[PDB]
Amino acid sequence: KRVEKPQLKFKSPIDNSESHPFIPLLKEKPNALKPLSESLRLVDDDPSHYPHPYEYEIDHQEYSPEILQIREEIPSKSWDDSVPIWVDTSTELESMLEDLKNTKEIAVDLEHHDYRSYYGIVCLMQISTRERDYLVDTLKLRENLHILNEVFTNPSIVKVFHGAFMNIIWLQRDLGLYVVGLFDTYHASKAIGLPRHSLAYLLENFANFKTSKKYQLADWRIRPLSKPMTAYARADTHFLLNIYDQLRNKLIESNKLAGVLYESRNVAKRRFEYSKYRPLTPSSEVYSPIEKESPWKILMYQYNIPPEREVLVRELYQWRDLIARRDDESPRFVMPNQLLAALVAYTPTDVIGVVSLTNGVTEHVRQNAKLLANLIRDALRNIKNT
Repeated sequence: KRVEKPQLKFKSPIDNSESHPFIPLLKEKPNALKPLSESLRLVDDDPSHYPHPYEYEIDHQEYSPEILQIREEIPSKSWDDSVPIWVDTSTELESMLEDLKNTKEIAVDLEHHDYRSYYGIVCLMQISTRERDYLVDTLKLRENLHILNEVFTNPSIVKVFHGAFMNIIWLQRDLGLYVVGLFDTYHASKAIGLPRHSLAYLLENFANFKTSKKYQLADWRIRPLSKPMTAYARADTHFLLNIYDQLRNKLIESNKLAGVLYESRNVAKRRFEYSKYRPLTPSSEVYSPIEKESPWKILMYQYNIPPEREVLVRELYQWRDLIARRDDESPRFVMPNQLLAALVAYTPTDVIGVVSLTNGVTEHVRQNAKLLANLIRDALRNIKNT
């Protein structure tokens, strides 16, 4: 089935130019120890960038006293005692905010899609309280979701994530949301020393819930959500707060709870920045999209491409990236590396040669077949001549 691109309906439209470092979308700072203005000042190269607006809060805000005590475990609600709450209007979101205000702890997760978007888009957000599960349309509510900062940056309310390492970045980038009061069960599992540290492992073992493999590979932009996708999304957070109870208590017992909160604070402090503006020195502290050695080299060796073609290979890499940025698509939607490898290996020099490649071609390659053939012809002419 055809899925229209939801970015088209975004209020602020998508900018892949990377003209300037990432600017936090945050316009209000609840639960502040430091003025937002003082947070929003740019930093000089040392590259230039904005700092984490809640950095001070994460470092110096005090955890809720409840997280500190051994406390008996509160089981997850019976799956069938309730329906997941679908949140896609301004109103439903506001009602949800009021509910979240009344918790001491909540479970959060997201679904992210990167095939039909250059950087990616957050398609769903899952939030569970002790009582209910919420499923939030982050496509339709992109420009509204910031109000959750009231609860997400409230340090007296624990936010439970399993492996928040990327989700922290994505909350920032798309919804302008930050987390103060994070507990990451991934780090908890690690400190405990469990044989596995996946959500799947925890769900099977503390919740007896069997996950089907491959649904986070599904296309989460589609509306409405399929019933299995609804359930698997709900499942991500439905069970997590109990898991937190059990892991927290053992951490308290094992003398390792302080260590997990530190790790969780390091996860929370993670900042979203563009790859051009990435840090000079490698760090788990910052994530940027690209930060490595030139991927064409593997691809030439892998498809056994003659050594003379680095520039052809590199030229295709640049075009694909530029075109992906222009049309707001992943590079693999534009042209999988394997198709790229096919173009370089077989060097078709006319439209028919490009399109009739044994691989078959993508929509972008069909549309730009003449350009691609010209790009290739020049390399063949230039390889001979030069």
